[PDB]
Amino acid sequence: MSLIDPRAIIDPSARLAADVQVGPWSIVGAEVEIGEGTVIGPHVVLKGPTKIGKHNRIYQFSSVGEDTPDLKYKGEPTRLVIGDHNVIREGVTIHRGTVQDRAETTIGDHNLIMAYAHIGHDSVIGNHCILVNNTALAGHVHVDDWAILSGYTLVHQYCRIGAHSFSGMGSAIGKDVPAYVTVFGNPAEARSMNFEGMRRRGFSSEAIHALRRAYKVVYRQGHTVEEALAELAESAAQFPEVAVFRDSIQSATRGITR
Amino acid sequence: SLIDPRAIIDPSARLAADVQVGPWSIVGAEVEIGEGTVIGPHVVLKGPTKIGKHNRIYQFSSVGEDTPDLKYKGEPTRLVIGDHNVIREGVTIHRGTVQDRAETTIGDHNLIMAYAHIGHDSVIGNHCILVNNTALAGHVHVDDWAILSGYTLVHQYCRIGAHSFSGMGSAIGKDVPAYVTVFGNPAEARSMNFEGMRRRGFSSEAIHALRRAYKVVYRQGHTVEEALAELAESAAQFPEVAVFRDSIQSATRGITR
Amino acid sequence: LIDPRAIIDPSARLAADVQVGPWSIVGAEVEIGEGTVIGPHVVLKGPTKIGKHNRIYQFSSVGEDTPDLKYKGEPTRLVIGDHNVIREGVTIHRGTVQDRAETTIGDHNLIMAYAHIGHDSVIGNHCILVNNTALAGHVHVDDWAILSGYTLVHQYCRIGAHSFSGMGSAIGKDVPAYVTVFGNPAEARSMNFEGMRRRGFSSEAIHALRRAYKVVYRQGHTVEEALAELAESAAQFPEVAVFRDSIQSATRGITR
Ligand SMILES: O=C(O)CCC(=O)c1cccc2ccccc12
Ligand SMILES: O=C(O)CCC(=O)c1cccc2ccccc12
Ligand SMILES: O=C(O)CCC(=O)c1cccc2ccccc12
Ligand SMILES: O=C(O)CCC(=O)c1cccc2ccccc12
Repeated sequence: MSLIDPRAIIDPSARLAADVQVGPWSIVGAEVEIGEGTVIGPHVVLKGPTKIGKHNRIYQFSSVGEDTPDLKYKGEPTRLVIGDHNVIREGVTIHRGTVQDRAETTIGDHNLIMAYAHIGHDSVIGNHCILVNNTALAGHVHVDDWAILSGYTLVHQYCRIGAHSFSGMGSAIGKDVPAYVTVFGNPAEARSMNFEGMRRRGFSSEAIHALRRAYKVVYRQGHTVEEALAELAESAAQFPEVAVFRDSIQSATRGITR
Repeated sequence: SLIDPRAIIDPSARLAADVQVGPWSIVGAEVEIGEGTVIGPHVVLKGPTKIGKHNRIYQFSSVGEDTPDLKYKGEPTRLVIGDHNVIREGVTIHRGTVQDRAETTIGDHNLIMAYAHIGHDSVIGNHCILVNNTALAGHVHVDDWAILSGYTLVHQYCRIGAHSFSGMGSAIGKDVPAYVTVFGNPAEARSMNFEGMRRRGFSSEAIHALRRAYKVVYRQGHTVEEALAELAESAAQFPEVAVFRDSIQSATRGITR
Repeated sequence: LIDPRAIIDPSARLAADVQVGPWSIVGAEVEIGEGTVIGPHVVLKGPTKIGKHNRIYQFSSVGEDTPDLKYKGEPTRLVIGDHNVIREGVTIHRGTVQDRAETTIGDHNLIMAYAHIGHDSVIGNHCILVNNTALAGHVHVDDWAILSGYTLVHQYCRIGAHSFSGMGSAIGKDVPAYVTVFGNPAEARSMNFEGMRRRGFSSEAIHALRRAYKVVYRQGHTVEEALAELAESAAQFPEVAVFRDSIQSATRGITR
């Protein structure tokens, strides 16, 4: 399934794999590597150094592997790494790393990035995440697996979005969102847990109840987070699902969304 | 000539004789374009899609793409746009899903401003304005003359009533009755669009009957069941109040309060 | 320098070393100054002047007509100065005859991806408009202002020198010089001291502006009493005169 439209500009240092497609008026820039079966639409701008894995799909008007704009981050080389089976919709902007942080922006596998979403310098996205239309990761954002950020979710620099978490549309996130937690509003506020997400992805009823207890332990009982960690220790040893919640509290860099 | 020679026209596309297409635009398989329509440069049209007459579609617009929505599995769904519409810079419009009616529908005399998004299965009527970055998530019904201010977000299945108004940055999760003004995240009911009613030449008598109708729904501690009973009389007298009352009766997600 | 896949209207006015990328349009009555790089997939429309050492990124539409129902095809203008960065998919509309028939941008401005500069807006120098910031129309942004991501500004609002909006701010009244605003609707929080240090303000000016803020926001004064009370400090510190003038010139009212 290989088709390179001759109206595309492929840099001589660019590398295409088996069954790669590139649509008309797209740019595949110097030091861009595209893996097996990846389909690039028309009017795409790819810049490097960038590595894209297998069976990805990048839509028109997207700018993937651009430099972060503030000419105060003005160092090179900086990397973008994209895994496999990712969908990047119309007009998505993805920026490479900065030498004054990770020197890399990282995206894993099976992610859906919907139209006009922004992924800022040095962000890390895991696997099976959904960033709905116009979601903006300001920079240095960590989104763990199965997270869903609803349309127009803004995320401040350095925030961690926990596994299976959920933001409502127009949420503005200024602190870490623990794993499984649902946040709404500007500024973002914890509501409940993504119980629906746990169910759809086959979480045991015991796991789900231990996470309902785990939520109370952290949010409702007036405990210091050290007190909360010690309280969760046992349920965390029983339930890998609770340990994921505990780990997100523990590693929270400047507080949790309350 | 009127079709730029740097444009890609699929052989299966049907274009009325005076249609213009700018350079580096794509008119995909099973795209129909009616008389007097101008497609600018850098436009992607995908089908199956019917665009009517005297429309204008600006650079960087994606009209007729598949929804990324997980429940779409490549079914042969449709997009219909009527006549006299303006689609500005970078607008996205997605085709329908078979789970609903298999069609995204836009009417006539609509102004859809830059980076607006019209989600799978949405229905827009006539003379609507979607300001910059308005996003209809999917299955959204926007009735005639509705104005959605910039960065207005609309949840799946919401109904936006005729002559309604949203303030900028409004996040709508519940239905907006006809005539109602909503503001904020989450959206809150403030009043009725009296400025829009006067702009359209409504009668003093119809405006007054709608002023009183708002009070009955929103300011008398009535349940909606009770409010609907109380509106029956004035709804029987005034078509404008019938439209308001019908929008509440048809408000499946509940009404914005 | 001019990619042969670009379209340059004959009536365009490109200076010696201007670069235009592939599949970009430099339309009629579009002037571009020395050292300016037009990226690929850019649309320029005129009447428009673009100064020197500018960078305009892909999928930008610079100089389009406002879709505003009050515009009607008149030959309104867009003027951009020097050393500006206009990022991916930015929209800049030309003016209307209802105001000064001109949209204006000064020097050293950073306008990030999908930002919108509506008809008749006036941006000064060394401003940052972060991603998806929107100036609805007739918005004045004075020098060194920072508007964070998805800041929305209602028509006619003035954004004062060194002011700061937090992400998702929705501004419906003027923001005085130096003031930090957040939320929808925007509310005043504090002053932009990081901005004052970035400018090498003396601690004396920074202390005077710290005082000036309290006099306006924290001492239950009316604007007029605040303006009267600020005359001493304003006559002494130009920095405070900037604060004071920005409140004096807000006949709409100030973000509270
Ligand atoms: O069809 C898509 O939208 C994805 C791949 C693509 O853009 C493409 C690849 C090769 C040749 C083409 C000729 C015309 C239009 C698109 C293409
Ligand atoms: O279900 C929820 O809570 C929000 C739904 C939502 O954010 C969404 C979904 C799909 C496409 C969209 C496009 C634009 C804006 C929002 C969306
Ligand atoms: O709080 C912070 O750290 C971010 C401040 C902000 O709004 C921002 C800054 C830089 C790039 C961005 C891209 C998209 C959205 C927001 C931003
Ligand atoms: O807020 C006002 O002053 C007008 C209402 C509005 O939302 C608007 C109007 C025109 C262009 C716009 C561009 C971007 C965002 C908002 C607008």
